[PDB]
Amino acid sequence: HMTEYKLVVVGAAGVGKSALTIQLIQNHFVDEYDDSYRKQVVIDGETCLLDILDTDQYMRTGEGFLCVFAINNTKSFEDIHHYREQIKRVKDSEDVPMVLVGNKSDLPSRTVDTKQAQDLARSYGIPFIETSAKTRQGVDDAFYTLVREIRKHKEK
Ligand SMILES: Nc1nc2c(ncn2[C@@H]2O[C@@H](COP(=O)(O)OP(=O)(O)NP(=O)(O)O)[C@@H](O)[C@@H]2O)c(=O)[nH]1
Ligand SMILES: [Mg+2]
Repeated sequence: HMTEYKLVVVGAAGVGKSALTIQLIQNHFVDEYDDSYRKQVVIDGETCLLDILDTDQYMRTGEGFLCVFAINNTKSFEDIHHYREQIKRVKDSEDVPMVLVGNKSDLPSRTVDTKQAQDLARSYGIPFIETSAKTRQGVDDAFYTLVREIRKHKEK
């Protein structure tokens, strides 16, 4: 009675992968942290069980990927290329469900502009969503959009 979606969250250290996952799950912002999580949620009339790995037999079996950088961490943005190449390598495909997420939108120290990010996402043929795990802006959007990209890609 529920559709399972296996989602994987990837990106450089400190970008807020856990904090995003934890917002989605417990609607709380964790300043201080350090596996798999489940969330049941209705998306467009379908009861979904999200199976989320916050980072292989999850890399190879993942159905969709959130590729996260922080908008105040130019390196993390530059690293996205590597993570996308990694995902492509495991799946012999240039069409893997994926969303580029620019996190920490609440912070003032912004070194990656919305147009760099938009340009990168356009080149890959994927959505870009800006988030803050702190304020919760964009978080549901990012996960719901990923679910929708998986459905666009294959029957579920
Ligand atoms: N203002 C603000 N701060 C944020 C936001 N999101 C996270 N933070 C902050 O950075 C955290 C570090 O993020 P984590 O979730 O642990 O990062 P991971 O990518 O999981 N690292 P790893 O497990 O690969 O080592 C933490 O100091 C603080 O909560 C956000 O949106 N805004
Ligand atoms: Mg983490």
